[PDB]
Parts: sequence; C-alpha cells; structure tokens
Amino acid sequence: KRILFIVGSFSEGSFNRQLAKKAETIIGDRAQVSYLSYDRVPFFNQDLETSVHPEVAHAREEVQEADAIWIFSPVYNYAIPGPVKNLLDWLSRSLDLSDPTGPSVLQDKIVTVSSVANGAEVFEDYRSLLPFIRMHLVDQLTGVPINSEAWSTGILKVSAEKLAELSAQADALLSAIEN
Repeated sequence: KRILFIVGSFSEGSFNRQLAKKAETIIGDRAQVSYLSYDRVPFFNQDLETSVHPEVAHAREEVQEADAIWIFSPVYNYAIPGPVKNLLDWLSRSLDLSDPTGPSVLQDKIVTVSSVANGAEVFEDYRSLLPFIRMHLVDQLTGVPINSEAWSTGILKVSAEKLAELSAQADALLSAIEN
C-alpha cells in the first residue's frame, strides 16, 4: 500500500504535523506513508493552465501513485488553510486539456481528514469539498484539541480516548483501501 500525507502547515513544529507523525506510526508497516511537499506552488489562475508548472506536475504524480490520502490540517477562521485550497484548485483540474470536463487525479481517490485545534464546524468545509471534487471521503474524522502544556513545551499530548479515534480512523482508511 501507499498513503500520501498532506499537512496544512509549513512550520516544522506544527501540532498537526505532530499528529501526522503519530498517525504515520500507528499504521507502521501496514502501509507505506510519505509526506507531500508543496511549500511553493503558483497562485492558481485559469490563464496559466496551458503552462507547465513543475511543482504542480510533482504533486499530481504523488497523488496519482498513492492509494489514499490523509490530510492533517489546522483551521484558519473556520476554513481550509489557503495553501491547501490553492493546491486542491490545481489537483482538481482535468488531466486532459482537450477535455475540460474530464477527470482529475482526484477522481475516486480515497481520502480522510484529521485536525488539531479547538472548535465546535471543524470538518464541515472538507466534508462538502472533498466529495464534490470527486474523491471518496472516509467520513471518520478525528479532531484533536490542544493540551495547555503544549503552549510552553511545544509538544502535543493526545488522550488515550482520542488516540483510539485516530487508530480506528487509520483502520477505516485501511479497510476502504482494502475493499
């Protein structure tokens, strides 16, 4: 198996990247995890679609080679992080320039999401968008809050109950890929 991890943060100590490391570990060898680098991607715009952008061609293959995708992203003002939406705006484009209404690399891709923040409304955005751009959303999303100690140690601590959700979520994702 192959699972691509996408972190909605570019910082090295992100609480969501830390959650992503724990997820990568709870699956261990059941699947080959890898992280997507998209630090630099052109601002999307239609007039540029006839042009080749390396960073975009890159992400496209990574998603094409992957069996599934797991997004660990923070929420900014209740929404999907800008850089993530912009990435999806490119990945959701038709693979054929002859056929604007054709399928993108996201067609039927199994995907699921986890986030580390404090909100009621956390995954509403993703639940509506990911399925709309033709992906298959494993709707077992784990939302993890931030322990008040992490604010000074910079280290995220997850309860055992939440850690259970995350492992079950990793299991639901492995089964979907199985079926």
